Formats: sequence, C-alpha cells, structure tokens
Amino acid sequence: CNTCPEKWINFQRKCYYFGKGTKQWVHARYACDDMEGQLVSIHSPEEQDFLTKRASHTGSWIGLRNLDLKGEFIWVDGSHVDYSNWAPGEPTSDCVMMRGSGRWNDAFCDRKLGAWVCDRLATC
Ligand SMILES: [Ca+2]
Repeated sequence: CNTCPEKWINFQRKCYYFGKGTKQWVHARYACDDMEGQLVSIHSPEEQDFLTKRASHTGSWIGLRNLDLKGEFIWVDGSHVDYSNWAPGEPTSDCVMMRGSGRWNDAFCDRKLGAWVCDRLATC
C-alpha cells in the first residue's frame, strides 16, 4: 500500500501532510482531522528520518501529548510510545513538538508554531 491523496507524501504504509501556517497544538490536531488524518505518530527510526528530512526549521507539532496530564505521553491515535526521539533533557514536564533536528520537546499547548504534520494510512 503506497497510494496517498493529492498533496500528501508516502513513506512505507503511511501518508503524510506537511502543514504550514500558525497553529497551537489543539488547532493543529483539528487541522489534521479536517483533512481526514491525525497529528503524526512516530514508531521507528526510519519513520523519524523521513520526517526529519522535511522538518520545519522553526518547529512542528506532532501527535504526542501528556494525556490528562495523567503523566503518560500517548499518540493521538491511541498508540503508545515504543520509539522515542526526545532532545537531550526532554521531556521536561503537555504537547509535543519536533525541532528542526527532528528531536522532540514537550511544550505549552498554547504555543504557536509554524508547522505541523499529519498522517493517515496509505491505500492499496
Ligand atoms: Ca520541554
């Protein structure tokens, strides 16, 4: 399965949308939902590398958040963290962003970032 909607990019069995324009995290979450995807989940180094190659230099929202501040970071699709790419010292805790390096930072959810990444399953 490697088919994606127009404007989305395939990697492996998924499709990705590199969104641009100011969003706080929840607004990015809904922006992805409006296009029938979700804020991206990341489950391998190879997926991460694909994303880093396209990462906004001024940071991007991804689909990880410290749910109900129950203290566990969980992906928006409900999957759990098995792969991680935290920047040194992170998480400091919120909502998670990807730096230009691809590394992750937990941040205030009301922070305004210029980019955000969505995913969905590729069709076959
Ligand atoms: Ca942090």
